[PDB]
Parts: sequence; C-alpha cells; structure tokens
Amino acid sequence: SGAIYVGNYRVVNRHLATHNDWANLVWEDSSRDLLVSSTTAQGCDTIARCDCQTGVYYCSSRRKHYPVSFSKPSLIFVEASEYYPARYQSHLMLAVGHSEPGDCGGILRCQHGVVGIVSTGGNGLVGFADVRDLLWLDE
Ligand SMILES: N#Cc1cccc(CC(=O)N2CCC[C@H](C(N)=O)C2)n1
Ligand SMILES: [Zn+2]
Repeated sequence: SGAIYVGNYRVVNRHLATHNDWANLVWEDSSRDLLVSSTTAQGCDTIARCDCQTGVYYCSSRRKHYPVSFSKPSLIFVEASEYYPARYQSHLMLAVGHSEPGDCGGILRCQHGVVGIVSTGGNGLVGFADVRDLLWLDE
C-alpha cells in the first residue's frame, strides 16, 4: 500500500484505489496502473522533473529503503493477475530489488523528488510506475 500526496491530488496504484478515490476521480489509466483523486487538504510531497535512472525506494515487506538503478519508462509485458488481464503496461521502469505482493504503493525518490510508485515485481525484480511526465500534478 501507499500513495503520493501533491497539492490537491492523491496518486495511487489504480488496482488499489478505494471507493473514495473513484468518487473523487481526476484521471486514471489502466495501461499505467495509475489513478489520481482529489483531496481537500494540501499534500506533503513534491514530484521530480528529471531523467534520473538511480534512486531509493521504500520496501514495506522489509520495512527498509533500498537504492536502485532502474530502466527508462517503457512498455513492458505484465502477466495476468486478479486485477488485470495479461497486457503491456506503459511508463514502467524495472530494477533489481526485492518486492512481493503488498509492496505496491511504495515511493521511489531521487535527489529531485518523487519519481514513481511500486507497481509490479517478482523474482528479485521491482517495477515502478513513472509519474514524472504528469506535469499537471504541479498545478
Ligand atoms: N510490489 C510488488 C510485487 C511483487 C511481486 C508480485 C506483485 C504482483 C504484481 O506484480 N501484480 C499484481 C497487481 C497488479 C500488477 C500490475 N501492475 O499489473 C501486477 N507485486
Ligand atoms: Zn532526479
């Protein structure tokens, strides 16, 4: 679990969005596993606007942060799950690092701010949904 809180927006994994997220929907994209909802309170986070390919992510299944080198956002095949049919997930970045079911929502940050959130993983990989191209989150 986990979310990004920036301005009057809450960014979550689309497959973990709550009834309240859907009732306050701003934007969602199944191909990216992202959903953004509106908030009444001002958020605590700021978004990176950069091309960093290294950073640190929070891994809830270890209660620890780990450093990672990750690939540039791209279209990657993701096997079927209870949440989605087998499909290509766009704007996804992969890295070697521990993740297991439950780690989705953990934040990836570089020196510039929030880069994205955990969205996939397994077998010593961890995949992050990029948010750096969503410029409207800043206004
Ligand atoms: N974190 C993590 C992790 C590690 C091992 C396994 C998993 C589960 C996983 O990959 N998916 C299930 C939920 C929806 C996902 C998607 N974006 O399509 C795919 N996550
Ligand atoms: Zn950066």
